[PDB]
Amino acid sequence: GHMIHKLADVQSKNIGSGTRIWQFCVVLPSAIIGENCNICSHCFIENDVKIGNNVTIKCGVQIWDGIEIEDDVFIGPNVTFTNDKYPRSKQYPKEFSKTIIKKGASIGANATILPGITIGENAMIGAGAIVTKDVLPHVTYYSKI
Amino acid sequence: GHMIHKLADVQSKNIGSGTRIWQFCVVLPSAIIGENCNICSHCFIENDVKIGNNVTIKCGVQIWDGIEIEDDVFIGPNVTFTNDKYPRSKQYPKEFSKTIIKKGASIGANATILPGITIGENAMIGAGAIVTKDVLPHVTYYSKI
Amino acid sequence: GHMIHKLADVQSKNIGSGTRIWQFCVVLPSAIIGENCNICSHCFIENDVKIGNNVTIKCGVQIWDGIEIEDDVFIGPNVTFTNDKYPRSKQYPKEFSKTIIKKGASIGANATILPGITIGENAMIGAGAIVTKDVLPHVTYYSKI
Ligand SMILES: CC(C)(COP(=O)(O)OP(=O)(O)OC[C@H]1O[C@@H](n2cnc3c(N)ncnc32)[C@H](O)[C@@H]1OP(=O)(O)O)[C@@H](O)C(=O)NCCC(=O)NCCSO
Ligand SMILES: CC(C)(COP(=O)(O)OP(=O)(O)OC[C@H]1O[C@@H](n2cnc3c(N)ncnc32)[C@H](O)[C@@H]1OP(=O)(O)O)[C@@H](O)C(=O)NCCC(=O)NCCSO
Ligand SMILES: CC(C)(COP(=O)(O)OP(=O)(O)OC[C@H]1O[C@@H](n2cnc3c(N)ncnc32)[C@H](O)[C@@H]1OP(=O)(O)O)[C@@H](O)C(=O)NCCC(=O)NCCSO
Ligand SMILES: Cc1cn([C@H]2C[C@H](O)[C@@H](COP(=O)(O)OP(=O)(O)O[C@H]3O[C@H](C)[C@H](O)[C@H](N)[C@H]3O)O2)c(=O)[nH]c1=O
Ligand SMILES: Cc1cn([C@H]2C[C@H](O)[C@@H](COP(=O)(O)OP(=O)(O)O[C@H]3O[C@H](C)[C@H](O)[C@H](N)[C@H]3O)O2)c(=O)[nH]c1=O
Ligand SMILES: Cc1cn([C@H]2C[C@H](O)[C@@H](COP(=O)(O)OP(=O)(O)O[C@H]3O[C@H](C)[C@H](O)[C@H](N)[C@H]3O)O2)c(=O)[nH]c1=O
Ligand code: NA
Repeated sequence: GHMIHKLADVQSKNIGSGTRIWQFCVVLPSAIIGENCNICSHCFIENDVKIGNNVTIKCGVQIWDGIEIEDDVFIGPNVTFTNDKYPRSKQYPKEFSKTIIKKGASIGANATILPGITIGENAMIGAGAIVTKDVLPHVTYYSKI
Repeated sequence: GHMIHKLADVQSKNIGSGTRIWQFCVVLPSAIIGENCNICSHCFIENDVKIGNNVTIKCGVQIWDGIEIEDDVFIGPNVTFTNDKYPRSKQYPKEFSKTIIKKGASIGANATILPGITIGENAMIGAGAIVTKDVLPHVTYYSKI
Repeated sequence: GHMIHKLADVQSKNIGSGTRIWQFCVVLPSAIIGENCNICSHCFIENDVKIGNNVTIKCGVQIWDGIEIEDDVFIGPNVTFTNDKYPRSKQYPKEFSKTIIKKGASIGANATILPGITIGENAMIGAGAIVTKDVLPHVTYYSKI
């Protein structure tokens, strides 16, 4: 079985064994979430979303349509994803940009990921980074101060 | 009519037709929100706040006292506004700084807007930018890495 | 007495007189919170956490295990703390890194604080800063654009 907090709104049935979804989360019906994930408080997870096994999503994260998270990924608190490069209110793209966070990668707290980004297997993104280009597998990337 | 989610705390009656306010939002009594807005999950909207028509506010945004959003604005997820330049706990300003986001402007995800800022009509703020100065109409501004 | 909003999940009994905890907050049982604090909507406060008196925590803040906030601190909205320098999903540190925010300090909106950080008494952190090193008492630090 899986644990959905009474104070979460989880509409998806596609949730693996051992997954925990905490207070004040929203998960829309088509989201797929694997086994032994931890979806911490105050997250939003849209429809066209795939999340693998053993994924940690810390508080305050939104996973939009077009985002895939592979197995063993860590997403730090308040990490921000995007799916529209030139957003204008009520101008809906024909297709959302796809982001994929590959197996074992980690995204530091409060990082911002631009649309269409690939972060490679076991990469490490520094806290507060802005990721405007793909990050190669096993690379440590941060936005220098 | 307008749609207020049962899991939102909306205290304002000043909400235009076609507006949607989603889960875990707080809207205080004096907030004014126009028609056909989308206030996504996990937002906070204070009292001395004016929001126009056709405004998109993505998840995780707080709109403080002193902030005005004009029509057709897009506010990306986790965009942060401010109204106190030198904040000290329990030292309440006599007047909050005013921010105005002008018609059709778009603010990228996880941008930070300092107090007293004007963002001009149809401007585009890059994801993760820090906006310390006014942005002219139709200008694309981002914080270079 | 103290004020816990009906839409908060506060599990701690260790809350001082005059403290307000607002909608959609989570506070875990061992958290200690002093007198006359304001914990604004959408915050998360873990177990191994000490918060002093007269502390303002604006919306969207998570205070992790290992974080201490002293008296009279201001924490701006969406300020992000961290306690694990090299996070990997399901790889739990033997010890979390400790952060201490010293008396009267202020952290600007949407700042990111790396693990193990001391911010000195009455320091001022700019909105959107990334704090990778200790900040001396009374110093104004921001990440230049
Ligand atoms: C990026 C990193 C992994 C790198 O650590 P590291 O490789 O040991 O780098 P380092 O040796 O500490 O620092 C090297 C330099 O980069 C800077 N730096 C490190 N992290 C940075 C960041 N996130 N942004 C900007 N600069 C950074 C340091 O200030 C240092 O600068 P100087 O050489 O000028 O002193 C780490 O700092 C980090 O950001 N970790 C993520 C923490 C996090 O978000 N955890 C998840 C939340 S808690 O579970
Ligand atoms: C700012 C921008 C509109 C600009 O796109 P653009 O004008 O096509 O710029 P670009 O040609 O992609 O990039 C030009 C340079 O600026 C950099 N850049 C682009 N966006 C940046 C940002 N947000 N912060 C820092 N640098 C940025 C690129 O890395 C590139 O650098 P090099 O020239 O060194 O390669 C876009 O990158 C962006 O930030 N969009 C907002 C996305 C968003 O937040 N959407 C809302 C959430 S989803 O609805
Ligand atoms: C850091 C500061 C306290 C400094 O204000 P200040 O010392 O008067 O600096 P300033 O004179 O305005 O600006 C000096 C320079 O630093 C830059 N700057 C100021 N704040 C900055 C920030 N947060 N990040 C990057 N640059 C910043 C300015 O752009 C200016 O650059 P130029 O000299 O190139 O013009 C203020 O800008 C700030 O960040 N305040 C926090 C606001 C906040 O988060 N409030 C809490 C939420 S509302 O309660
Ligand atoms: C009890 C409870 C937990 N949670 C979430 C947030 C807690 O931080 C988290 C605890 O679960 P866990 O021990 O499996 O922690 P993880 O979420 O796996 O994160 C910890 O371990 C990582 C390796 C990193 O070091 C990270 N910084 C840590 O927080 O679960 C809620 O959101 N609400 C709750 O009520
Ligand atoms: C069903 C539901 C929706 N919502 C919010 C968040 C969803 O992303 C949003 C969907 O409404 P919508 O289709 O009108 O989307 P918008 O909010 O208008 O944003 C989309 O379109 C923009 C032009 C940009 O491309 C943006 N990146 C997109 O997300 O509504 C909730 O918060 N909770 C919910 O339960
Ligand atoms: C009524 C209500 C208030 N609150 C929180 C958020 C409101 O901003 C806050 C109001 O309490 P307060 O007047 O004691 O304000 P503070 O939280 O102390 O912050 C204000 O004063 C500071 C010195 C800075 O200038 C800051 N920018 C201001 O917002 O309480 C909720 O989260 N939900 C609510 O329903
Ligand atoms: Na943020």
